[PDB]
Amino acid sequence: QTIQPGTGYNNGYFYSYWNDGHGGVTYTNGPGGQFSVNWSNSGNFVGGKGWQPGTKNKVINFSGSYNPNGNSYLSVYGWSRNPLIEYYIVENFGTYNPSTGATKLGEVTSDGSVYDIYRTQRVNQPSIIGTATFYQYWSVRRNHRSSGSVNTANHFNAWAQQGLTLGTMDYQIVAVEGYFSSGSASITVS
Ligand SMILES: O[C@@H]1[C@@H](O)[C@H](O[C@@H]2CO[C@@H](O[C@@H]3CO[C@H](O)[C@H](O)[C@H]3O)[C@H](O)[C@H]2O)OC[C@H]1O
Ligand SMILES: *[C@@H]1OC[C@@H](O[C@@H]2OC[C@@H](O)[C@H](O)[C@H]2O)[C@H](O)[C@H]1O
Ligand SMILES: [Ca+2]
Repeated sequence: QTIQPGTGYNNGYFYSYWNDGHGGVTYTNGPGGQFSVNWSNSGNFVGGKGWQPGTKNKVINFSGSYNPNGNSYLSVYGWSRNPLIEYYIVENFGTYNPSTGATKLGEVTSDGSVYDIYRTQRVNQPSIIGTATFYQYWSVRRNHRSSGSVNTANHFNAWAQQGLTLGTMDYQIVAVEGYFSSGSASITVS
């Protein structure tokens, strides 16, 4: 159903839905691993389904409709603790590449595309443990897509090689993120 920001479990999948309070976002849980987000003139939000906690060898499948209009990402998305890390395996984005301004650290080939690897830092921002400073890890797919399979081990292993180490996993979902934009998406995870 349509729900307010929060986390929990639906139809055997963890979900997380977060927004910055701006308005203009509608998050809905569907049957099985499905969720939908429709947004119009939003702020920043992140929502999706998967697992709590994630693992470092999960093979994650996603399929659906992803129709951003503006700044938005479609990613395997999750956190670790000790160290506190927000990570992204970006499968699609709209008008803005999240690595713009970031230093490239390497590459990994996985699931039919090369990905570029970057580290960034968030300073005094919201997080799974409240206001914090923390690194983010990125794999950015060169050839976008809105359905597919992601072997997360390929990414985590490549990151690790580059000195990008993950701590104990927290949640791990397929998430739609928007950043002051509009769009519609409906994704089924497995
Ligand atoms: O991890 C997420 C970050 O990627 C996100 O950073 C914002 C991404 O959008 C940038 O704005 C773009 C600048 O370029 C053009 O002008 C675009 O139209 C803008 O959208 C912001 O500058 C970054 O802060 O922050 C949220 C975090 O979850
Ligand atoms: C964005 O950062 C905030 C994360 O959600 C918070 O998690 C910690 C809870 O105490 C807080 O109430 C939540 O808002 C969200 O998972 C990330 O996507
Ligand atoms: Ca795209």
